[PDB]
Amino acid sequence: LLGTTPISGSWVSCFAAEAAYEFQSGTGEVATFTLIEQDGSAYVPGDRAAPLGYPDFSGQLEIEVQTETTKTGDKLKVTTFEMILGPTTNADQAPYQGRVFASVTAAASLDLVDGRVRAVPRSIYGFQDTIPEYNDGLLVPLAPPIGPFLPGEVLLRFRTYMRQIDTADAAAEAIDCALPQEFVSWFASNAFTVQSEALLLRYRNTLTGQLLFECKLYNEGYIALSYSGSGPLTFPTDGIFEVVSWVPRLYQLASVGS
Amino acid sequence: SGQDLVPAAVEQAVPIQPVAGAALAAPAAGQINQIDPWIFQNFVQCPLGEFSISPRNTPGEILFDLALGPGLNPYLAHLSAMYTGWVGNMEVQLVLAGNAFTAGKVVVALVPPYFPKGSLTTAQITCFPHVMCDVRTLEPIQLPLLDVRRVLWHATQDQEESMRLVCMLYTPLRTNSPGDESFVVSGRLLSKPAADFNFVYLTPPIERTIYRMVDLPVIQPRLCTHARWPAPVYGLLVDPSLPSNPQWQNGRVHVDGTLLGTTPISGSWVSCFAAEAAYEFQSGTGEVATFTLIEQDGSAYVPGDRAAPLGYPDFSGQLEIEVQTETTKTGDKLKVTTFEMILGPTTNADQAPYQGRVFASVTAAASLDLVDGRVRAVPRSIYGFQDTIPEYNDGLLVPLAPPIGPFLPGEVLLRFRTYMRQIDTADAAAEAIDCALPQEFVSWFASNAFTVQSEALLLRYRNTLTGQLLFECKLYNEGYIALSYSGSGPLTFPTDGIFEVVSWVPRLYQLAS
Amino acid sequence: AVPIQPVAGAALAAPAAGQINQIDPWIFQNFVQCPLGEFSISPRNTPGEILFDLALGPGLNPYLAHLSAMYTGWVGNMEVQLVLAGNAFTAGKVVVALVPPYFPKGSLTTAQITCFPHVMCDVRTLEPIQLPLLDVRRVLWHATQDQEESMRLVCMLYTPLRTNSPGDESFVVSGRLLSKPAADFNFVYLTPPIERTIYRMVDLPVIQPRLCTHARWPAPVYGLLVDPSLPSNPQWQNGRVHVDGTLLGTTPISGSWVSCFAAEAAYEFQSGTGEVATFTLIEQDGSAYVPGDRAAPLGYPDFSGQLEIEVQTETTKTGDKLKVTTFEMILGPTTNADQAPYQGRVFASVTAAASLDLVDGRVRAVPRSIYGFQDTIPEYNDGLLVPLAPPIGPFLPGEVLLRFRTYMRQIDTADAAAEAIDCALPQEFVSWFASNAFTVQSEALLLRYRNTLTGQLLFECKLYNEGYIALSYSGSGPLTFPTDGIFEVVSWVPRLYQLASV
Ligand SMILES: C[C@H](CCC(=O)NCCS(=O)(=O)O)[C@H]1CC[C@H]2[C@@H]3[C@H](O)C[C@@H]4C[C@H](O)CC[C@]4(C)[C@H]3C[C@H](O)[C@]12C
Ligand SMILES: C[C@H](CCC(=O)NCCS(=O)(=O)O)[C@H]1CC[C@H]2[C@@H]3[C@H](O)C[C@@H]4C[C@H](O)CC[C@]4(C)[C@H]3C[C@H](O)[C@]12C
Ligand SMILES: C[C@H](CCC(=O)NCCS(=O)(=O)O)[C@H]1CC[C@H]2[C@@H]3[C@H](O)C[C@@H]4C[C@H](O)CC[C@]4(C)[C@H]3C[C@H](O)[C@]12C
Repeated sequence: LLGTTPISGSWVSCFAAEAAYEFQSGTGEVATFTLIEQDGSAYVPGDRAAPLGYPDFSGQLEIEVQTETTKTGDKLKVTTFEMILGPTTNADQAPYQGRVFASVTAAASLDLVDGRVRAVPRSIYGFQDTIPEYNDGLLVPLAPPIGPFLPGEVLLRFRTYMRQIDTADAAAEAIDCALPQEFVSWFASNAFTVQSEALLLRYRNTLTGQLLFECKLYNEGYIALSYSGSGPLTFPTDGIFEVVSWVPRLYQLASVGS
Repeated sequence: SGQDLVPAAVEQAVPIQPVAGAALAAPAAGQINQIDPWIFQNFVQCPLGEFSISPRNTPGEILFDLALGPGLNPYLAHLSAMYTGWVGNMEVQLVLAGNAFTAGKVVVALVPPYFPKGSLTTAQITCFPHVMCDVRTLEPIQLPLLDVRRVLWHATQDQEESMRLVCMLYTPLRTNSPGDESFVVSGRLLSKPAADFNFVYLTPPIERTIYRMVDLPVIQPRLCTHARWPAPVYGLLVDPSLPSNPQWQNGRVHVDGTLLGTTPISGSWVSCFAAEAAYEFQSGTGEVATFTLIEQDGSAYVPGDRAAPLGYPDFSGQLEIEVQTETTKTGDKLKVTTFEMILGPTTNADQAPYQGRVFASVTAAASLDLVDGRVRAVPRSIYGFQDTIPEYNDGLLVPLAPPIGPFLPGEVLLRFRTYMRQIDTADAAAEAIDCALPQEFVSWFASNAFTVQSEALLLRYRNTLTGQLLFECKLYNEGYIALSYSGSGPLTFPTDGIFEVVSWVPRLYQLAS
Repeated sequence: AVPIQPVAGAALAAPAAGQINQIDPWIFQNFVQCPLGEFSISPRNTPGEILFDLALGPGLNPYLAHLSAMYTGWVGNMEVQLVLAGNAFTAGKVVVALVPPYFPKGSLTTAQITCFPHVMCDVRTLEPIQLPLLDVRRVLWHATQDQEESMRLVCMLYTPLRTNSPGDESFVVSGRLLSKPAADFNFVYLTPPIERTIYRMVDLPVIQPRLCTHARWPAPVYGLLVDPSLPSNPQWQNGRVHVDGTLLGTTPISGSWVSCFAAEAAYEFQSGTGEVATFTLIEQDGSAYVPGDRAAPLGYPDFSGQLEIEVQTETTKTGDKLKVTTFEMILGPTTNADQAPYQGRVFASVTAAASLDLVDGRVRAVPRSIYGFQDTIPEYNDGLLVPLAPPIGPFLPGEVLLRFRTYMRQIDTADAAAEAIDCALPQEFVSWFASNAFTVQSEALLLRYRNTLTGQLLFECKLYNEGYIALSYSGSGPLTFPTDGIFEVVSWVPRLYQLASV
């Protein structure tokens, strides 16, 4: 694995922490989360830039927590909070160090206990694909950029649409990844060798055996595709990638036609 | 060492002539094909080569039943991906060397081809060339396995009619030993090709063959995801004071790949659904969001052999969810909301997800108008969790997946436990939902579609920090795991070690407690 | 017996070695025991257990492990024999297989052990199973001073053990492996004998613990004891070392560096609670300190409380020049402290009423006492990262740490009972293990506390190769031992080796 990538498809873009609740009447509940590993183990700062699975996109984030309270009429409850992932140039958030601050718009002083929590993404405001604040203002270790490519190759992107709080626009907030789950698992479960610099995949539709395209899965876990067009070009998502061979770095893919 | 046992069951003159191996199929294949002369030199244990005779077995039970083939050798089951054909005999050793106090006899027959499969009672297993061997014999019992065949060679695809080798518990197993324990003689099977075994026609070596015993992922069962609720796994355990044969619907998959009921492959469909919404505001219950259900990948839902779309919450309770709805108010456009739909009958209902329609509702003061669209609802909380099947059709029967069973006397179910977010106004403990196999194994069997051999797989559970085998469980070919446990208090296991298959075992295989 | 060709030993390696050196012919006579070549099969074991796994070399024989410091190489086979201790009423098998000198690693299931050239031994055999251990190799000879890949013997429990058992013990079937050189073992080239070899067993200092020095607080050691009540898995940062000679965390070589720091004097007066000095930490040897792997400079205290360094104060005020004042330092969080030794800055505060005209220079600090001492990690950073040594574990079921308690100078206002700090290894072992740099063989030593005057054991403890001692205790009351004995290494054991209850 590289960066903060988890194995489970359920560790993604969430954290687990030992919460601490204090400004109980200024703005609401300002919770400080001492992050640990989601499997329960204690987080120790090494070469990953955050716990395993921590959200690496920038923007405000909503999280669902479990809140053991003390008031009569309710013992447990799910609570929404406010997370500030983006840089913002003023934020006491240091996921690399192990402390993360979230807040609630609350006029009262709903008091909770300091038990453990498994937070969950709910909705992102002002989404933006760029490295969030990992330290408070300082540099961290993190995975290298996704490159390089031969002259003529673009990056094949997998595209999913998220939940977004939006005041004006009404379009879908597309986020893009290199490999989906079931590919990050199925790696790191059976450990393959490499024997060369890329894999020549062959995407073809399971009906009629039509050949959609032919891509290079570079050994760093991302797919390049020799596309010389200008705008986007979407493919159907009901085919099956099939490994054809290992190809050197210089191999020249057949162009795809927009 | 003592010789109050049976010296050797030296293979009686079984009434059978010698059978030709590769000398008949040699002028009919267009290749000269030989296999390593060192594979014929040692007896290695079969892939299906592990059985056990307990005293709870009755005369007539079939201990092992293995057709002559290349599936009788780990060496030749691997070499038989490159070839299309085989011929020849095999030599099988049978290792039962039970205690000095046990008593009983097994009888190993030589069933010819085309003999109807099925019952094979104890009165008729002796009419075949057989060997009656005591379960105390010290030295292994070499017994042949001839290639009686109608044709020149067999194709390496199991639809062949080939000579079986059935073993049957002839007299029951008892023990003289004066103390409070009946030993469980556990035999093994070793095999090696005879002098003229031979494969036929080199072909491309494909991994997805009828051999190639099941593999499991090397991932700890605490990094795995759950198959009934979107969360990690927080500990596997065995509990005898629970519903023993439950009728869950998610995370239930055969070993040969075919999913069962409402189970998805993707781990983000579980407990979620995708529908087309219609919101209607009421002065009472607030909105009444009618959802017409489609599949989570886009295709429409036609009610067939599944009691609900793939991934519908298969339990009963009060599920509060999250949908991104578009409003008509000016100032904001997109908003994630929280409706609250029932699943338990609650003495009154209107939803029938078998027909493709559910009814959520939220209580709000204003006449909250929303842009009627299509949404993906994911769970957020559960209030009053009940581990029972909901009403998929209103009160009508639905096509369901069978309840998880049956187990041998003594075998409890191994449950993977995870805690869901709950709304308890008085209770303070944790609600726990249990699955049979995590979603990481359902996504692993769907993608490989193995060829199950008999009825179940031995497993282990190897610790990863100490290399210590904690227990051996039995994965039944219907995708659940039974382990022997006679205790009363719920026993819990470390969640670090990884599983690992061992062999195929029949249903009668008695485990170690 | 076994399906292997005969493997040429010293006849393939002869035309390319300067010499082929013979061995005393009385060494090919005795079967001497192999280190780690012992097991025990209880009736609770599942088939698949790996009972032993040992690699052909000269480390299997005490004669050859010692002869193999005079030479450069070796070649040839060995003869091993497995003895099993079971009567006529047991039942179970054990498969002994010859694993080639590659074939990487992992859980060998019992399906796969029968695929090597093997031997399947019933538990109730009489005479010892003899089997070869051939030298399959890619090269002509082997080098004695460099562990390489050679043929293994792996033993596995094939079918489980079926016996009766009275009430205690539970009838384990024991087994022991004993080896000797085959007729064509040879060493290669006579060199001058070296002492820092790799088949050199871990020896311990002959020093009673009462004469030792503590590792976390600079004082003598006043009592070694077990105590199932305290935190069973602490995370101390001083007195951590690896038996292979690697210092873990902020453990220093010397005992003068313990609970101490050499700092930069940055003095300035303030009219609040007194004088406050900010210290820019450095390594006490005088080398420039940079934030690295350790959670603090080497030796910085690892407890939590109110510590009071002394000085290096040069006062230019007339009357006196060099004095010894007592500062004060807070180690616990207290929710108001800029305590970050990690980055190289600490805050010290003395309660003075006037200005102390102190020159800025280079000081070093000595603890005086502690107020409110808690066995808990201090603030190496404010609330931030700390790359630190892991906790001290894990232990088997029913094993508790063996602590070397000393008593530190307590400033108290409510009682007088002396408080006990404690470490896992006195500061003599931390220097011994680093100065020798042994070679860890398996997983855990097997010490033996004896009395030098009387000559009788006190207990059998277990030094894990991670630098702490465990001990199989059953009861619950703190049981204190005499502090006048000697630790004696017996042999290497596995992790799962079960001690004798103290
Ligand atoms: C209050 C938690 C129950 C909620 C939950 O488990 N998942 C909700 C997310 S989702 O909507 O189902 O997607 C409990 C159940 C299991 C707990 C965890 C488990 O106790 C394991 C670790 C270890 C420590 O207890 C503390 C952190 C922890 C990680 C715990 C956090 C938290 O106390 C958890 C997560
Ligand atoms: C409701 C979706 C937009 C909001 C969103 O991105 N997420 C909401 C919850 S989640 O984060 O997806 O978990 C919309 C945008 C993308 C849509 C999907 C896409 O249009 C693809 C297919 C198209 C089919 O006609 C309908 C189902 C569908 C599978 C759509 C379902 C659903 O209407 C989706 C998912
Ligand atoms: C302030 C030091 C005097 C010794 C002292 O104050 N106490 C010793 C006992 S205790 O621990 O305080 O308990 C002086 C005398 C020896 C000096 C050191 C020595 O001169 C060695 C190096 C020399 C470098 O030029 C500067 C740093 C240094 C490391 C010096 C630091 C500091 O000036 C020291 C340490």
